[PDB]
Amino acid sequence: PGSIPLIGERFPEMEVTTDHGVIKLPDHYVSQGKWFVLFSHPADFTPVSTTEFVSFARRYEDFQRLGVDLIGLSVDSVCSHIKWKEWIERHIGVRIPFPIIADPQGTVARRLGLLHAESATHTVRGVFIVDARGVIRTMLYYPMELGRLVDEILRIVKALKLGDSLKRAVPADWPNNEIIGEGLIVPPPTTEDQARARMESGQYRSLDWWFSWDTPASRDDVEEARRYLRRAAEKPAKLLYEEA
Amino acid sequence: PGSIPLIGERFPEMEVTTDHGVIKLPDHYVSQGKWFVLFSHPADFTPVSTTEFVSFARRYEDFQRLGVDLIGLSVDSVCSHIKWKEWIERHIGVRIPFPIIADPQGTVARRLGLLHAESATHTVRGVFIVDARGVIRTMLYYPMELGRLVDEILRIVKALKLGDSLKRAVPADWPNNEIIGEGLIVPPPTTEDQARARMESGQYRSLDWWFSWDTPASRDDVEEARRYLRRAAEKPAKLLYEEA
Amino acid sequence: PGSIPLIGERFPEMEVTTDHGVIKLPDHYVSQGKWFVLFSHPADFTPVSTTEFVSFARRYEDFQRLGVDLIGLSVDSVCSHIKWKEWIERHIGVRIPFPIIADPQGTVARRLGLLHAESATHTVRGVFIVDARGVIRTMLYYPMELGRLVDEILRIVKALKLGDSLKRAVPADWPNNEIIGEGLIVPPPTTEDQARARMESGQYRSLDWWFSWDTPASRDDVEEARRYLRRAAEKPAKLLYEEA
Amino acid sequence: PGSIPLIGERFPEMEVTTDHGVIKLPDHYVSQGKWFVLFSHPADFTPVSTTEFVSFARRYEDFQRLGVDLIGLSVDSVCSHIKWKEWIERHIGVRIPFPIIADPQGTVARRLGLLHAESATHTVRGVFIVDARGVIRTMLYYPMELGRLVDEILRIVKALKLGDSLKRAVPADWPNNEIIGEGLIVPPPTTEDQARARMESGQYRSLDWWFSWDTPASRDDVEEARRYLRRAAEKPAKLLYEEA
Amino acid sequence: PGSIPLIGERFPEMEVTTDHGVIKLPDHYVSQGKWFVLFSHPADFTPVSTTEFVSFARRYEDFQRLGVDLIGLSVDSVCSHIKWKEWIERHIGVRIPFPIIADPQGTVARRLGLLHAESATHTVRGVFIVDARGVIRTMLYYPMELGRLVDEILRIVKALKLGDSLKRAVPADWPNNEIIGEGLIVPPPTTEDQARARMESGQYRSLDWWFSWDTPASRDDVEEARRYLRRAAEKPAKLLYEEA
Amino acid sequence: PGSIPLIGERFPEMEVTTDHGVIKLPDHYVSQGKWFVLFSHPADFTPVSTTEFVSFARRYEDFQRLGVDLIGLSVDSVCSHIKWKEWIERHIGVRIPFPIIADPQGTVARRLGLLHAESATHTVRGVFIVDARGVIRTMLYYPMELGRLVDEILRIVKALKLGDSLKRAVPADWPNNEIIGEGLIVPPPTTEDQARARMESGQYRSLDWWFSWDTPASRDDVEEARRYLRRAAEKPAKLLYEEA
Amino acid sequence: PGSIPLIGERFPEMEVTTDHGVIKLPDHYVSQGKWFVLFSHPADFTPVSTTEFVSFARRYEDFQRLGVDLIGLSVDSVCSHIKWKEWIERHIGVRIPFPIIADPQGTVARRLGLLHAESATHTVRGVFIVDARGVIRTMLYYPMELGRLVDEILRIVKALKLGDSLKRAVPADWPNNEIIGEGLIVPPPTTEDQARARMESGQYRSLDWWFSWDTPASRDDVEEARRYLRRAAEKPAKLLYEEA
Ligand SMILES: CC(=O)c1ccc2ccccc2c1
Ligand SMILES: CC(=O)c1ccc2ccccc2c1
Ligand SMILES: CC(=O)c1ccc2ccccc2c1
Ligand SMILES: CC(=O)c1ccc2ccccc2c1
Ligand SMILES: CC(=O)c1ccc2ccccc2c1
Ligand SMILES: CC(=O)c1ccc2ccccc2c1
Ligand SMILES: CC(=O)c1ccc2ccccc2c1
Repeated sequence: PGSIPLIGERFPEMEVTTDHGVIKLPDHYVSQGKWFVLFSHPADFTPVSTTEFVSFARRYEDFQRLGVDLIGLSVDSVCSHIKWKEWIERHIGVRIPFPIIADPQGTVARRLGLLHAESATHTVRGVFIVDARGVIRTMLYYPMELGRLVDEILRIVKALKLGDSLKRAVPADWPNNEIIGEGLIVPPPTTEDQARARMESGQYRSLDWWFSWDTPASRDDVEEARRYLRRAAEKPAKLLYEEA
Repeated sequence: PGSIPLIGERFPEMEVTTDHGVIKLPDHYVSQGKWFVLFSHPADFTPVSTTEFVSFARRYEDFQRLGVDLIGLSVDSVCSHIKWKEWIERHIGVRIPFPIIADPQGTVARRLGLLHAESATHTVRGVFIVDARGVIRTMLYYPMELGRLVDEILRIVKALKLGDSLKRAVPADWPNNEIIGEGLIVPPPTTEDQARARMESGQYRSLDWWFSWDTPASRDDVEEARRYLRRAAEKPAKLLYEEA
Repeated sequence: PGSIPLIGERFPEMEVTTDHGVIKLPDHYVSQGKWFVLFSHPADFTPVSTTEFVSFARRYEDFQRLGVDLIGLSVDSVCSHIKWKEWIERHIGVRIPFPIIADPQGTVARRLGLLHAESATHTVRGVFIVDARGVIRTMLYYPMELGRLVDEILRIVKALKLGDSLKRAVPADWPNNEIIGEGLIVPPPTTEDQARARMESGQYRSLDWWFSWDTPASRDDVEEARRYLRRAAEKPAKLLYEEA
Repeated sequence: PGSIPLIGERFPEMEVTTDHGVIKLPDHYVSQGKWFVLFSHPADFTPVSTTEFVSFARRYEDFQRLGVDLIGLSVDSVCSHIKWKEWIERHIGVRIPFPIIADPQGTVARRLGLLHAESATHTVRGVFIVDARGVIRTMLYYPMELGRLVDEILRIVKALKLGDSLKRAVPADWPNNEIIGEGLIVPPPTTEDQARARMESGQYRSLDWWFSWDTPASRDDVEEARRYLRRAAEKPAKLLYEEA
Repeated sequence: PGSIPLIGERFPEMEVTTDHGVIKLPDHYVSQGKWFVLFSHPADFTPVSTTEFVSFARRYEDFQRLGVDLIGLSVDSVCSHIKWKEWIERHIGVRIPFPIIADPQGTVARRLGLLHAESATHTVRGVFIVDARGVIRTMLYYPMELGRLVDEILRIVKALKLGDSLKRAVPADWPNNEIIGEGLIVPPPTTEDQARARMESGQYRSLDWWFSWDTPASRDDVEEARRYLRRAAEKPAKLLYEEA
Repeated sequence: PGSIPLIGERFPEMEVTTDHGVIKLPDHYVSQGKWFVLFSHPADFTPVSTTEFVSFARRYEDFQRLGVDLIGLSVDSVCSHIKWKEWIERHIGVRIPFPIIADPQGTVARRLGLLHAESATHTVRGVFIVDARGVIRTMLYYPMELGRLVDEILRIVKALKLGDSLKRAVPADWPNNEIIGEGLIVPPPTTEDQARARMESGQYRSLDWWFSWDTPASRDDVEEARRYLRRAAEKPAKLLYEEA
Repeated sequence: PGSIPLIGERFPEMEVTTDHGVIKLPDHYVSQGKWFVLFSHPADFTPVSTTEFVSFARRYEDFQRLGVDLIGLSVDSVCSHIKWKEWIERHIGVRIPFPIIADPQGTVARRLGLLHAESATHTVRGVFIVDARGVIRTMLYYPMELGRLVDEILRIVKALKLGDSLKRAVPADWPNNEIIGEGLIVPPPTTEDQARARMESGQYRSLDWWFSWDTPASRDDVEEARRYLRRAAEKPAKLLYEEA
């Protein structure tokens, strides 16, 4: 069994050695007003890991649009990271522009609970989504044998940033929720007086005093988020292996 | 500042009280050859949680077709669970056919690391995907303010089952991987002799001795996986709040 | 076994979440010059608990006359508390006006020793009677299977406030004591000189130097206390189940 | 700062010295197939305590008829116990037929949590109701300044024996509950399947699937319990101090 | 076994509850320049203990002339103490004028090692002779079955007070020592130089350098002490049980 | 500070070295059906200690009549014991016939609590009265400055053996008790049934059910006990310092 | 085993009770510029111990001439010490002029490791040779059965004082060493340079760079030490038992 930092906590204060140099987490991103997604992979020159790095690199523009930086993590050293990045550029034609943490003694990995029973020595496929205040907002642990759906990582940061700016909770499968579609949920009342006040308001569509929603998201916000999902659902036009 | 069970561990032995009665995890499901998705929600009669239960309930037959059972969890008691289910059936027209664990002293929540800094008293939106051997395969921690993408939970269980069956690793964004499309990855060589023998046998398409793949997934398996992501990407024709 | 606060101790300082808001105990009631009865029930949408909530609600005016506020407690959450109150108002015609604490991790339950061996997860039927100084004056532990006699809780607070205001101890079964009727007892001498001064004085009816009494309670005080017990002994005029 | 034994626990094994001899609790009463009420008082030759011993002795036949015995407890020694009983018989005309525990080192007091903050040295007015299996069923803690309502101890024991024999829970204020009067509650369903089958049985009057009741108590058992509360409510015809 | 305070130690600082009120030991006596005898008995309304209280009461003036107060101790409460004193004055015609400590939790009993193996719950017949500086000078432990010789307690305090004021040690059986009669012992030399100087002074009757004595006690001092032993030896003219 | 063994406990098993040889306590005396008085003195060739050794020696026949052996104790060695015994025989004309324990490391002294605050290195004037079963019956602690009353030690053993043989308790100042003279007390009733049975038989003189006595002692028992006290009270015929 | 103070350590600070009064070691002797020989014996009025005391007493002037005081030690008390000195003066005709420590709880014994397996209760024949700075210079432990050679104790202090004043080491059997006779050894070089600088000087007789000596002791110094050994070797002309 293992130990983790938690949703709602500040990302633990640490210096990390990356292939772009030493950076301090979370302060390096906080000071820039930037969210970051820190993710891990078992080892360099591994095939599922390579496909994830290519997926992330291809979506890099979508992340920069949301004010989100990316940072990778494996127990491999900076030299392996750089040779691996060179290999991907040369054989796949995709430059990886974001840093990768070298975690040789698994100092960062043990702090983030990235070592699971599947490997004593290599991190699983962890994801920490950290907001511009350096707070952990979402944590995912995918295994060695299964690649992530990177479009879901985009949907999560887009939905979270929306939730924060409009003061709303996001329904299941947004923006295609099967009850309220692209509707966003008003935080429910926490007192009986508040409940009564809302159900006399008439200000929101309601199924009950605890279930109110409106549609305050721009058409652009809704279609941006839906575009992530359509990309994930779409059979690719040209497979990159053909031209490699 | 919390501790979780880990991918590759057995789901911890525990007797739990559900609105369907008392069961032993993971035995109850192992003895049936079933996988199970244990997920949690903060409290009954909450709006994001309600949208997630309807979402799971609409996908119930998809889960059942894969041999996956569902079981929810909150700190609310069985009588609340049943009253909440009655409300959903009555007001939304959707029956919740799967059990919900009652965890009032947070005994299960603490074992599974479901209590994060966002609330000392209520569980975040955890997901534990457990195979028919009772082994944790994947763990997701979504926060109070953000509903899950239930189609990604279907893609995860479908891809892991395919990977176990076909002895393959699954590329990022499968079945729409940008490098190899619906291709599955051969576990890479672990020795130099194996590396040489792989590259000499010419038995698979390859970018290097560590990156080989084939297309062994049935057309039905691929299309079922694409169907989950197409549903995720499409706005439903009619929203359930309209006939509510 | 387990642990409890004790008669004569200050109610433990604690912030609690109720369906009326967050309040500090006992400060919230001290600061209003009010006694409070804190009571617990196992779970929302339980029948004995429902009968007790209705009994307390019917007696709300009687507690208000004594400057006593009511606060309930169960491990269920506030949304369950509010839905349960709405069910009682709709189906029995009785509005519950007093707050209910939500104690999902049993934090308040353990502090007040409300978790007995009958249930690891749900509180028994505890009663804490607390005066306007925040001092615990009386504690009752009724089990899952037995509802409380709420008229005895009225008699307890009425007789305690009478004792406080007249400097008197209250005999068994007051105001219908089989020795002295509605009489109240003078605190006995604690020294041989006090015992002699008392037997020389002739100020009180006495059976001995340690058993003196008088009748300093108003007929209003006596008859109000007797009314509580006559209501407990009275077959009700119309059963609330009929009116539904 | 105190530690109590708990409802549902076996009364703790102990040898006690009484003014009737040495006995083992709860074995002495279990062996006779008896329930017992253990109750405490601060000291011999105290006036509220005397009024309570007289109340219990007056009700002794009522306890005996229920298969219930009484045992007292203070920190005073056996010779003081016998002198006090003699004083009560001589001066009030009432024989105390049941034993009193002598607990001079507070060993029994500390085991049962009978030392509260009102007195470091002297027991409050504790009540332990123990069944014929030796299991604690109810616990009451009255203070120094307030006598018990002994008719409520009779109602507690009668209602418990009825609930145990009829497999029913007992409503608030039974047998005068304002919702169902002298009706007794069917323990609610613990599963959705039990809840459907119960609603579909039409076997019982119901307000909901979790609130069902019938009237299986004999007229005699109901009238026995109403008798206790009528005695509590009525001013005695003559007071024992008058003929003293 | 068990522990005790020791000769030469200060009587331990403690607040005690007596039938005359609350007092601090040893300060209450120290502040008056009075010695005290603290003594204990197992329980009120015991026959040997009654004989000893009557013996002490008969000797009260004799103690008073030495500037020695008396204070008793049992584990019974002050109300038992006062009832017992009343019984002695009524039935034996003797008033007990000195306080008795009430020690119901054995707090004082455990501090002074008065709980011996004869009873786990009741003090043996302890005696603590404490001077006006609050220092324990002598300790006696009589058992349950054997009354004290109170005249020996007077001889101890008289002999100690003479030893103190005349700077002398007191021989065996003083004032009727078989070797030197009413003589008192010069404390022996502690050096060879002191030993030679004592023997070269011829100031004292001596049997050796270590055994010197004189007769510095007044005739009044010696006769007071002979009177205590005379009274112990002579049968009383009139037994008190005659006119019961 | 300070620990001791206790009345009612077996004298602690120990081998001691005496000026008569090595002996096991208490087995050496138990084996012969003898009681023993163990007493201590600070040091050999001390004046008060010398007077007490002569007092005990003069009373040796009186101890032997009762079946009681004497054994002394100090921290001085065997050779010093024998040289001190010789000095007493030579200078006072009195043989000391009983053994003295040598306790140079304070092994026996620490076990019996004979090291009080008056001296860290020398034993106070302890007295342990041990019966033929090896049970400690009475313990006295006299200080450095005050010699014992040896006649009181005879009266204690006599009165104890009499209590044991006649199944009686011994009143204060026996056999010159101011209430009942040479009467011995019947151990009081411990139950109400025994108290009633006693007060009915009229078998004894009674002041109450707890205070019964008779006069079962032989005139020899009474007069031998009084003779010890008359000896304590009598001015000696000729002082032993005279013939020296 | 056991535990000692060591050569080169300061003698442990302690206040000891002697037959000359209380003194502080080593301060009492350091403050006078005097060495001291502390020596132990098992018990007073033992024959080997007596012979050793007479041997020291005969050599008292030889010790004084060196500025060496003597002090004995047994577990016996000061009164025994003084009586034993009286016996020696009267029966042997020898005065013991030096103090003896009284150590009845073995406090000093345990500190100086004087309690060996030969006796748990009495010291062996310890010798502590302490210089005028309070430093332990030599330690001898003779057993119960073997008296010391007191002339070797004189030889040790004389040779140490010569070594100290002349900056020399003392050869085996000095002043009759078989290699260098009354020669004293120059402390050897501790470095290569010093070794060379020694052999380059003709300053001293040498067998090697590490074995240099001269004859710096005065004839009187040598003759003093020879006289101690000549006394050791010679049978005394008159044995003290004869004129005793
Ligand atoms: C090439 C490389 O990754 C690397 C990184 C850190 C090192 C630290 C110490 C020594 C060699 C290293 C090589
Ligand atoms: C109705 C309900 O949720 C429930 C669940 C568990 C319980 C355990 C003990 C007592 C009452 C309970 C009620
Ligand atoms: C609706 C409800 O009972 C409730 C109360 C408190 C909560 C705190 C955090 C998250 C959800 C909550 C739901
Ligand atoms: C009758 C009474 O109070 C009593 C009971 C037991 C005892 C045991 C030992 C000594 C005295 C006792 C007195
Ligand atoms: C008079 C008496 O024994 C007494 C002493 C202390 C008490 C403390 C609390 C309650 C009653 C008490 C009675
Ligand atoms: C003479 C004396 O007191 C004595 C007694 C016993 C001993 C045992 C061991 C060593 C010395 C002893 C001296
Ligand atoms: C006479 C003697 O050696 C001696 C030594 C020390 C003492 C300490 C306390 C009491 C008496 C003592 C006698």
